[PDB]
Amino acid sequence: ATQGVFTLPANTRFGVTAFANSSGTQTVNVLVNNETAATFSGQSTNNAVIGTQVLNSGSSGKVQVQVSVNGRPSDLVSAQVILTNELNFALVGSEDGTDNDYNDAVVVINWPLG
Ligand SMILES: *C(=O)C[C@@H]1O[C@@H](C)[C@@H](O)[C@@H](O)[C@@H]1O
Ligand SMILES: [Ca+2]
Ligand SMILES: [Ca+2]
Ligand SMILES: [Ca+2]
Repeated sequence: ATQGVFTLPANTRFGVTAFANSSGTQTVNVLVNNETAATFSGQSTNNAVIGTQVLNSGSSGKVQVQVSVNGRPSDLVSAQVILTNELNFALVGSEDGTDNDYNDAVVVINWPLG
């Protein structure tokens, strides 16, 4: 199934943060309405924040996270969880190799902000 695609409420500010846990340099692309809105790049094996940003979901609300290592797309796992009908997390994991720990780039999207 498709992973890393989320429908946010339109015209809403949201946070996106990426962590790295891999010897491979992680490239995280955040697409809003099918157009690239942010790009994070970095290497860490100790969960370092490789990028954090505030974005707007625009009129479509469609947010897509893509992860590539060595120009090859990582395998993604994702879900969205809502707490007290109000607090939203869109969660992405990714695997760039064979050990299947799926933490190589971890991406957290959260809203609302402010
Ligand atoms: C490369 O060795 C594979 C890669 O990096 C490792 C340090 C480990 O984090 C593994 O999960 C990742 O796929
Ligand atoms: Ca891995
Ligand atoms: Ca890893
Ligand atoms: Ca608040």
